[PDB]
Amino acid sequence: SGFRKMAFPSGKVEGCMVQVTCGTTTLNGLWLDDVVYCPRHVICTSEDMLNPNYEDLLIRKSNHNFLVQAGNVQLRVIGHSMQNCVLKLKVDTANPKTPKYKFVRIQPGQTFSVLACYNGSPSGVYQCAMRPNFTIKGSFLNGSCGSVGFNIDYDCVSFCYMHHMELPTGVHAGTDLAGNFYGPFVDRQTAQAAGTDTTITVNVLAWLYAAVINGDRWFLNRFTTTLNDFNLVAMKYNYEPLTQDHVDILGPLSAQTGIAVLDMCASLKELLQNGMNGRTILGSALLEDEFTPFDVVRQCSGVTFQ
Amino acid sequence: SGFRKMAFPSGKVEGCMVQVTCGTTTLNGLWLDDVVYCPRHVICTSEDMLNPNYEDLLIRKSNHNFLVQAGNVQLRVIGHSMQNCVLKLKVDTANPKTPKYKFVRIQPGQTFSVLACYNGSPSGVYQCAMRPNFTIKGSFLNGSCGSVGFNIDYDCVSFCYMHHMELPTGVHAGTDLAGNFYGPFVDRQTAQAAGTDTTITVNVLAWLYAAVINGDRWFLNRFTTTLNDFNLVAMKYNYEPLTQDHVDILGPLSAQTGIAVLDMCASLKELLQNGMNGRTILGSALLEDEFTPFDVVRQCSGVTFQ
Ligand SMILES: *[C@](O)(C(=O)NCC)[C@H](C[C@@H]1CCNC1=O)NC(=O)[C@@H]1[C@@H]2[C@H](CN1C(=O)[C@@H](NC(=O)NC(C)(C)C)C(C)(C)C)C2(C)C
Ligand SMILES: *[C@](O)(C(=O)NCC)[C@H](C[C@@H]1CCNC1=O)NC(=O)[C@@H]1[C@@H]2[C@H](CN1C(=O)[C@@H](NC(=O)NC(C)(C)C)C(C)(C)C)C2(C)C
Repeated sequence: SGFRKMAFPSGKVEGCMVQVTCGTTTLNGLWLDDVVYCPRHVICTSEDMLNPNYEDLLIRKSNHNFLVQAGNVQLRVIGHSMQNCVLKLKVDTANPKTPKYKFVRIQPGQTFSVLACYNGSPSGVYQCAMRPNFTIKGSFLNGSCGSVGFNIDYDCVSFCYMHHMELPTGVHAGTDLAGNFYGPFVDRQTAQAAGTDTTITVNVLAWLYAAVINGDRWFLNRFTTTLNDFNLVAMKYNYEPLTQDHVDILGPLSAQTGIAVLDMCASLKELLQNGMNGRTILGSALLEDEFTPFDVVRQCSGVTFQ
Repeated sequence: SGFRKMAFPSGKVEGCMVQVTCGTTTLNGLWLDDVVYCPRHVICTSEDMLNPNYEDLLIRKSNHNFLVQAGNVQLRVIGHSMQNCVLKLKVDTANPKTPKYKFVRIQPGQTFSVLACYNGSPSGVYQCAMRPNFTIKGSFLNGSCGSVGFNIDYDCVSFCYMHHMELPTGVHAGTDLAGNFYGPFVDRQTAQAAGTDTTITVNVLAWLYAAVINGDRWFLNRFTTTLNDFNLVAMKYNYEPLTQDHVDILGPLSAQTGIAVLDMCASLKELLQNGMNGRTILGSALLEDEFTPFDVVRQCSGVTFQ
């Protein structure tokens, strides 16, 4: 037993991290087969970032302008293209450590592991969720651009995030691995603000089920609620609406614990209305919303990866 | 910016995990050079665990009784010895993925990453602290024995923990990699209880400095305190005593933020006495004590590993 914010084992991704240097800009790239993926603002300078035209900027580049370090081994670029906000550098060497992989654009509420990197070297790994407002509450310092977020599914790495930028509120914005930003953000230094965030209701419910699986039951009650009446209370506390689809996803957890989903909604309702009154759940004095129903099942049942 | 429970990148350890099977018992082992380390209760049975005599038990074993799977490759055992509560299986093949490594017995309050494993396959990675009562609040299901905890220091993996058992309170106990239990625990099914835990005071202070580095300042005050007067309040809230040595360790963080250590102690005092009053620190509504001063500096300055 026990319940922890658990990241996926990061080794499959560690073997793909490289350093990309162009001009005065150094950041991380992702080396898969013979392509290195990295944020396109690596071709910017200290005065380009205000409103750059990356198409002009890139047409003025030569392959030899791109320094890619894979450890103590320099890779030479033999081609380059831009795809949305990512730059793709074709190198003459295929990464022998390339894992089985996919690129996936995730929905808000979904979680993933972030391998924070500086200068192509991994620094740490942690679990994130894509917030409803398409930011992530990460831990990123200058130099971390190009670090990626991912999930692992049996033997397959599903890359879903590459880091680009930090918003004035201390939260983070980035793209999928095809270079499309999550949310309304753009890779230019202009006024941008996250948008009001909300709590991921289906995830909170998943985590309450995790608590029950693990022996916290103090927050349960004998009441039930309708989805409609629950959502009326959720909206008041700035929770995302719970859909019948969410209810269906919570089926397995509801079945394993014997607590009907709408019964758990009644518990969340009372927790929202009364607070926790000095009690904790799974070591938290807040309602935790960065575990998906799948995360809970994986960790409470012990799924692995080869 | 941002502050997350960050684990070390796990790849160096992933390449060392193997499955050890003896009789009806399967668990994880750690393959370094030509030795596989694993908990000695792999030689027990369903009726041995009540009060086994591992010396008799092991003298009755043959090398061929030990099935070690390294992926889809069976390793044959050519020797075995017991060292305290770990079993050491000499195999005929040195692990080519053996990282640079050390075995270290850590002090309570120190943190480490746990690579949770089942059947030799990594499941996830998370950050733990060794509690003052020598338990860890982990996430461990049946089959996770032999999973290891570690730190990484530049290129070197310092192994500090191997998992053995779960206590009735849902917390976990294990050994160093030389097989010595942390705390008073023994690997036999007899009444054992953790002992009263306490909060790791120097770590809470580190985390308050992390909050200041990251822009939370609401909990600061103009007061100061003496170490003596602070410790009088700490003892009342079941906090570990703060030593002058702890104060010295907090020097770098105090210097970077400009907040004297004892000034931060005055802040913690008021937080203990008044609570947080519905406010959060670094996304927590509890005082967090599983970040060391070193953890804070590493994450707020961006140290990597090759
Ligand atoms: C990233 O480019 C990097 O690591 N590069 C190494 C040279 C860097 C990561 C940032 C730095 C601090 N925390 C992070 O996550 N990203 C950027 O520098 C990014 C690049 C410039 C400006 N960038 C920012 O993140 C800036 N933020 C904004 O300007 N945000 C708004 C106002 C536009 C919304 C800051 C101020 C943090 C440098 C571009 C967006 C192209
Ligand atoms: C571990 O042996 C394993 O994974 N083996 C695979 C077959 C297992 C891990 C445990 C299981 C649940 N959570 C965990 O961390 N450890 C043990 O089974 C361990 C072995 C037996 C009994 N063990 C326990 O952990 C038991 N706990 C106790 O008996 N604890 C007290 C009362 C002695 C303090 C439980 C009840 C959890 C099986 C021995 C200690 C040798």
